[PDB]
Amino acid sequence: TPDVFISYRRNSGSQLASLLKVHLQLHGFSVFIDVEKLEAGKFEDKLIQSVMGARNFVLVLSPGALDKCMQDHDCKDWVHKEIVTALSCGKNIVPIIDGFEWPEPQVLPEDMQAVLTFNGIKWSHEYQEATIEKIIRFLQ
Amino acid sequence: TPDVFISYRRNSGSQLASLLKVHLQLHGFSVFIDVEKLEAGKFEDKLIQSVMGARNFVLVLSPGALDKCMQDHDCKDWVHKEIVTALSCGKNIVPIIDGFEWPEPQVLPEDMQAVLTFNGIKWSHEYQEATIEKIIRFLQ
Ligand SMILES: Cc1c(NC(=O)CCc2ccc(Cl)cc2)n[nH]c1-c1cc[n+]([C@@H]2O[C@H](COP(=O)(O)OP(=O)(O)OC[C@H]3O[C@@H](n4cnc5c(N)ncnc54)[C@H](O)[C@@H]3O)[C@@H](O)[C@H]2O)cc1
Ligand SMILES: Cc1c(NC(=O)CCc2ccc(Cl)cc2)n[nH]c1-c1cc[n+]([C@@H]2O[C@H](COP(=O)(O)OP(=O)(O)OC[C@H]3O[C@@H](n4cnc5c(N)ncnc54)[C@H](O)[C@@H]3O)[C@@H](O)[C@H]2O)cc1
Repeated sequence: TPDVFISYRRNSGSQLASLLKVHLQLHGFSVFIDVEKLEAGKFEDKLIQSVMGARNFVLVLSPGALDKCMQDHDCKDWVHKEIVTALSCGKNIVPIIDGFEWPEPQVLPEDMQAVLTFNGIKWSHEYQEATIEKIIRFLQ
Repeated sequence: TPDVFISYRRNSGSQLASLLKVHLQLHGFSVFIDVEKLEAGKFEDKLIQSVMGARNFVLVLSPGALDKCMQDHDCKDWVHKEIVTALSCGKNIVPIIDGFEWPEPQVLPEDMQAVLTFNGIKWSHEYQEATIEKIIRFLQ
């Protein structure tokens, strides 16, 4: 059971999500990210089980990363699904903000508007070491 | 004197360039990237001398990364200037392609069209360790 689940938007946050995985592994955390740990079988249940199993939920907020979550009333978007799973399990949610415009809560589905109540970390290209140390402080 | 210079477009490839720095340092290379090794003084001379001092020139080709190079015939764009320096010095140029559309040569200034003659590496999100291993094989 990894200590850290990394949720991210494929087409915009893959590089930062991967950078985060490397840094957190180097500091001794067990990390789940799909390209490394999602293996064979029905991925829907493995993803949900993996979020449920991780103490920390690191949410990579790249530009536009929650755009497809909006209007997703049927919970078809996988970032939406992962966030709701983390909220539902009371996980330690750690948003990582990288050029992301904060949405007004009204625009998000009701089942994930609570994501905006968690203290986020601003990714700093210029002070990446310090950003990483802050993330590690946020982790349980 | 760093062995690897990382040239990248700030607004599109800073995360990949950073991920490349972490991996290359872990495998024991001395890396130059501006946010970690460009310090006090006139940056113009320091950048050119840093390109000169590094045997390997790793060019991060993120989407649109060479757009500001086009029609920059007075060589005022800094990615353009770094590529021209590496070409002039006969450096081991290693392009890393991350969703980059290959330009045709005539849209680039004359002094950097030769960058298309160098064998590039495709960045694979799914096989990142294997991508890193190939980059290391390309390094000198
Ligand atoms: C959904 C999924 C699949 N499915 C298949 O294996 C089908 C194989 C199959 C094909 C044909 C047949 Cl006859 C039978 C079987 N496996 N694992 C995942 C998955 C894993 C993790 N999360 C998490 O959700 C957030 C990302 O959210 P997103 O940004 O939305 O990610 P996606 O865009 O969904 O793409 C994610 C990956 O699926 C690929 N993909 C998606 N659609 C297409 C498409 N139309 N054409 C080509 N490739 C596509 C994409 O290239 C990426 O390799 C993160 O937190 C993740 O941890 C989401 C999805
Ligand atoms: C050019 C430069 C500066 N200059 C200053 O220190 C001025 C300080 C000063 C200010 C006011 C006063 Cl009274 C007196 C002094 N130091 N080091 C660099 C630099 C270093 C390395 N490379 C390489 O070239 C490729 C990237 O190419 P690019 O993507 O084009 O890079 P840039 O877009 O130019 O931004 C790169 C960084 O400069 C910042 N920046 C640029 N313009 C502005 C702007 N209008 N407003 C606010 N910040 C700006 C940006 O926020 C980034 O922190 C890579 O290979 C790099 O190794 C390029 C540039």
